[PDB]
Amino acid sequence: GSSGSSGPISERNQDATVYVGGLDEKVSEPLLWELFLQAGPVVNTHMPKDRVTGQHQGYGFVEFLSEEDADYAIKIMDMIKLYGKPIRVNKASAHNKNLSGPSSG
Repeated sequence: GSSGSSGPISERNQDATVYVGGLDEKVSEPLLWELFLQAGPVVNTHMPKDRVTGQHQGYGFVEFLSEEDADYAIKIMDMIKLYGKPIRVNKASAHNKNLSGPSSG
């Protein structure tokens, strides 16, 4: 399998990490991990926490082994209703799309 074709590294990456905004109170980091395994090999997850109630701040992150696995997770998990509440998904190096156009010249 392709995961064996190169050695591991400690370094974190914002293109191999996806951002997920609009999370429900029932969402957790272990949920995001196991849910995003459908796109590709998940390595790590992050959900920032509130300083008074300790709950998540309504957004999270999922990190893949490679950028091509993250770019596909953004294709299959965006505008979807996790627990009946719509999530927005993109690269953790970006926020939202600024330009658009046709599929060919």
